[PDB]
Amino acid sequence: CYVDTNNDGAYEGDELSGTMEYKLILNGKTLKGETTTCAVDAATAEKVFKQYANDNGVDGEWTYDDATKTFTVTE
Repeated sequence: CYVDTNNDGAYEGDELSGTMEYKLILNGKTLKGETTTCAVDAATAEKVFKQYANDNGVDGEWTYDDATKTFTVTE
């Protein structure tokens, strides 16, 4: 997965360094949904995932499977 830093939906240069796609799943009683995000490093995506769950205001059991680079939040 590639990520562009120009927002031109086109990969060219460092944008072709190699990114990582992750599936962010939020399981909440009041907030339930799913999504996906790509980042250069799981570190960046992590902060994105943590920011996402926080944006939902849902917190509980956080579980991630590197087998599919997917995170699920159980409230």
